Amino acid sequence: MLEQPYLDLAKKVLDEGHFKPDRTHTGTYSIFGHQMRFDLSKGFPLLTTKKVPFGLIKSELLWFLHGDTNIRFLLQHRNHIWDEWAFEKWVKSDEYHGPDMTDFGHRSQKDPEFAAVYHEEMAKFDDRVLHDDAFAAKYGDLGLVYGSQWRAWHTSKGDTIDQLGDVIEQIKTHPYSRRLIVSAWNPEDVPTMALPPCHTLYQFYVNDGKLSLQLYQRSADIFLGVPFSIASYALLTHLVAHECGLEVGEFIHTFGDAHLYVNHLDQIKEQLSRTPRPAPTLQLNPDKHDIFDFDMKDIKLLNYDPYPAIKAPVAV
Amino acid sequence: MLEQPYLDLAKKVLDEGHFKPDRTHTGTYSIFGHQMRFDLSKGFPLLTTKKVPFGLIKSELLWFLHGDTNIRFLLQHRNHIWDEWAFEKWVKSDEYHGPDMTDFGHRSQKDPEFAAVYHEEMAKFDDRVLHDDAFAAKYGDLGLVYGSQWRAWHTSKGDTIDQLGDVIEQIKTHPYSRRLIVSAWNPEDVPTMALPPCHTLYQFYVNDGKLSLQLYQRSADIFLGVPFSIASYALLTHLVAHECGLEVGEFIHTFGDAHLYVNHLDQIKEQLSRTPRPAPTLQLNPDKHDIFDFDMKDIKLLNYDPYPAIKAPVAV
Ligand SMILES: O=c1ccn([C@H]2C[C@H](O)[C@@H](COP(=O)(O)O)O2)c(=O)[nH]1
Ligand SMILES: O=c1ccn([C@H]2C[C@H](O)[C@@H](COP(=O)(O)O)O2)c(=O)[nH]1
Repeated sequence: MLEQPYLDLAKKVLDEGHFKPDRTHTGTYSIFGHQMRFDLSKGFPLLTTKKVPFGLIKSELLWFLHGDTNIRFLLQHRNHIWDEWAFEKWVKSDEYHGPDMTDFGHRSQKDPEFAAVYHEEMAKFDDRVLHDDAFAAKYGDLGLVYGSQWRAWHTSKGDTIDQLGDVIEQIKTHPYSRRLIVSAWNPEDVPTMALPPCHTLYQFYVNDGKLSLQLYQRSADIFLGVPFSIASYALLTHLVAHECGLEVGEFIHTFGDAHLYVNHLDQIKEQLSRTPRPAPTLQLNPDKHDIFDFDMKDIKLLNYDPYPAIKAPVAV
Repeated sequence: MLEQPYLDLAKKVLDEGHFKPDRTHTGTYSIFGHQMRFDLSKGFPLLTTKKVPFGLIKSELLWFLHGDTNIRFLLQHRNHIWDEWAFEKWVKSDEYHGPDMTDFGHRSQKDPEFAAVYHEEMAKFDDRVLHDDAFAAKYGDLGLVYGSQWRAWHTSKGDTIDQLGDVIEQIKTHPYSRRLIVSAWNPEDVPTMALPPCHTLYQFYVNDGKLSLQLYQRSADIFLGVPFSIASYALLTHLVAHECGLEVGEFIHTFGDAHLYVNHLDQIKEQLSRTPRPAPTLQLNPDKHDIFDFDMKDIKLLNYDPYPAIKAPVAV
């Protein structure tokens, strides 16, 4: 099936992967260097062997495309995928006067019911961000996230470079260009970032009226990470094409350190016992073409019949 | 043999590649997305099926490692691989008072004996660079080349970031880091560069006391380009390891647009008729360890028994 390269990736680290310790203190069976490709004309690569929230993917992509870096847009669409980054900063600020959330990450997955007071404090933060502009502007804005890196690269002379926007015009004006690249790896920021980009960079390729895309992911969480990455960049590929009047080609995914967290073995093992189903169909708004002005309503996922979802203990 | 992934890469674009037009106006049979790996414990990947100048590779690597961006170092070692970039600029300057070298690139491979006056003018330039400091400093310095990008990344606040130097300390202090990256793709320079980096970025990986490296090459000339790239980055991998006290692992090579120029078909076809030989052995100076202070004398290539060299018409 369309999503077999995924399953195979997992099986290869399960069988061939080596134990290697990491940043976050769980263990991982990790390999280094791996490539897999999805021909996007056969269907959209949203895993069927496990239910994956397209809405979270869609809303996260649209946020990116807007050069938006404020968590408020996400919360508006019920996407809480990025909260903890803003929360981390909230806690470390003069204004925070509440139940000390030190290392809350570990201290929630752990036995103490820190998570009880955690979630209510988070609910407060989220509401503040959603309703108080001054607050939203203060802690709701992350700054150095993809949308910033894609649509507002800060140069030395102080200006802003719209990498993505430029790259698209280049594809229209020079389809056969071996320089269609968008990078997220700024060497002058990585050393002070909490999470340097996982999706380091991507490259477009046009040939035969087909638009392909290759994504280089320096680090990957096979079970929790990779499923999203695939649908996100396959969706990007579809959108950019919809604009450049091109047809959709393949989505090549290259990996640096592809790893499986030791606390995800049973989970991944269970998923591998499933038999893939016919992939879903993506349907974009024909009349609308400016992908930078798209909204949830313009992207329709069709025929998605996934197996139920596998719950998994997140690391940290 | 050790270098079989190379030959196979070529055969795949020969058989599976599609015709696609490019920047330089020759044609190319090109594919998009491809990965190959060389286990550096089996030998050094300097092609045997064709004679490849290790000296040019070695001297080019040492120049890089010095953060050197002046062609003078190269000319000193008889490496003329980068001349035409400095020449291009010489010609476009107020001071140049000589036989107009317009589009000399095309106009040399072509029928006119422009190349006659070209090579003597180049010989003059090269001598000026080699002997006159003011001149060397004016046109002999390229500025935005690898060594600059690796050892002197210019930030917004005006300073200089020693990416490579930092990355090495990181490997010593954090071997299991999924962030060991050195990038050459600055978004604020690419739009005005004559040749944006082909070797966009690379990533290190440590595990089991083995140091691996993955290189992402956005564009590749299978016949003329790739052979060098392999030996250059395999040598880099060996040097960095020699320093970090680590053992050498693999060299993974990932490609964006891997292409074969249409005027190289017979040449590549001939090379494929050859049977690989036992690869050579790299021998570094044990006593010397600071790779940034290495010189030609510290890198010994052993047992290199290559087939004669295949001459090939360079494109442009
Ligand atoms: O879309 C995403 C976001 C995060 N991660 C994972 C990758 C690593 O498991 C961890 C980041 O760790 P570092 O490699 O940066 O240390 O989060 C993913 O796999 N995919
Ligand atoms: O080490 C090198 C240097 C240059 N090139 C080639 C790649 C392309 O054939 C051309 C640069 O073309 P663009 O893709 O940038 O347009 O030179 C290589 O393959 N390897």
